[PDB]
Amino acid sequence: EVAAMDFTDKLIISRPLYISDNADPKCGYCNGKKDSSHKFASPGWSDFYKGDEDKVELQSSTVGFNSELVNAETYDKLCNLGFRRSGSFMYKTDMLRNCCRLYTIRTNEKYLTMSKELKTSLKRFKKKITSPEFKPQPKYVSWIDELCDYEPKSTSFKAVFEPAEFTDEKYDLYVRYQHYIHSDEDNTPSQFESFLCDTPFTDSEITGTEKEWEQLNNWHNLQPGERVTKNGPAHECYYHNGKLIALSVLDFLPSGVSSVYFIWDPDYYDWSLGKVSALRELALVSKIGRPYYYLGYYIDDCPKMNYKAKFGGEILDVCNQKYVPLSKIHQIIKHNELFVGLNSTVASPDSEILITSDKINFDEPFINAVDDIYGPNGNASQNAITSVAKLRKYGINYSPDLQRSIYKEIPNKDVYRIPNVVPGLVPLMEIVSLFESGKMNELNNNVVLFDTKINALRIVRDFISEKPEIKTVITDVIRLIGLDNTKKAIIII
Ligand SMILES: [Zn+2]
Repeated sequence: EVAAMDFTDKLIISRPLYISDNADPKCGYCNGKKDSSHKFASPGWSDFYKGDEDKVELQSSTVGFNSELVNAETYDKLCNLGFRRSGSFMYKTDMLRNCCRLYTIRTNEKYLTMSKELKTSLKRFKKKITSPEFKPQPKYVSWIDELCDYEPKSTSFKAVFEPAEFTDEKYDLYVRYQHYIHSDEDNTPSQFESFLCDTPFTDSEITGTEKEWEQLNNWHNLQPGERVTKNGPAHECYYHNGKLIALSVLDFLPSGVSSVYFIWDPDYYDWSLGKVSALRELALVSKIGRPYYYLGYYIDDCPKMNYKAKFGGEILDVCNQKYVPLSKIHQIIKHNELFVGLNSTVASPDSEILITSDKINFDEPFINAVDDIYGPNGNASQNAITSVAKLRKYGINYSPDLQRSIYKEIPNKDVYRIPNVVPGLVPLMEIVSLFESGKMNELNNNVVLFDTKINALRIVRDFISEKPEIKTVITDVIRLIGLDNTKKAIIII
């Protein structure tokens, strides 16, 4: 006998897509409009195009895959690889080629600086919901403890955690909010359902139990060292005298909480709910004893996204697979640069950084090595073209990227084709090593396919003998999520 397939431990995904189009209009953050000093990924590319910035057509570019099943531990890993979910679609930008530089940001109460601005938003909230008879304690150790004292005592305000389920009330509020912010989307009931209610998580992570939701809704009273069992998606409903005035869509992960989406009643602009809800969610992360609050993507030059910097924290270096505090690099990403860290005591990189050895230490001095690796005279492309040829010998249908520039120039597409060189994907030279060391044989008896032809699941038994189209899809999944995660995948082909 062999153990039944355990779908509490599987990631079911479609084959990867690489979607690239003109940033005007595809990019909702910049609309393809950038100052020429923000237009490129590095000073080396800025200088390569100095004087002809107007002959590049910026592109908006995403790579990812649809998910039919993911558990919270696996989604946590994907967040910490630089992915985000949009409904059930797991994606990231191509940070080398995209118009805007999107960084994965995370923070917590240790990073947070309670500025006058943030303090004012909490003070207003307290005044909106708190009776004049409330008597505060003479001292609160943290602003979190102050909030956890008065908020549950309000007779007019109540926030409720519940499963992420459609209601007419929620949808009507979303329509009004999306119109107030000038969403250029349909915003039909089905779209709201797929975006913010239906998810690829396990049923236990979606539905939970009555005890789990009651425990979560008691969070204001959690004591030090106490924890909650909840993982997976949730809605937090904000009620003022029985009326829904805001809805927070959140994912509970082993390492903390991710903010999916926040909507509020435009008539409540004077409650500062955008800032208040972020502070409440930071307080929640602290009270449930988890380390990080994830606000999604940070774009230093987009006002709709750089508000996240006010809560502090650290930014993911996808090339090193480590976080660096925002305060240490903010000055060198202010012109939409891509950052690739390298300790100053380390020789100039001869290649893309190996996602295998001696990790970067951001507590030691470091520099941005982006142009050594990915600049117009960097080494990444030379190494990738040589790897493509070796990989073709294993039946991997990759083609070499031979163009001089990573940018689209005025002259004066296969959605299954990923570029040879993408920051944060496994470099092709490392993919070669996996084949040459036999580490790719770890896929045998582990990775599973859903063959749409025969309409059945099939465990892969001899990877190298699979058809090239199949081997190529699997290898692209490895580039995106790594070998260990792919070994727990069911890939739909
Ligand atoms: Zn953009």
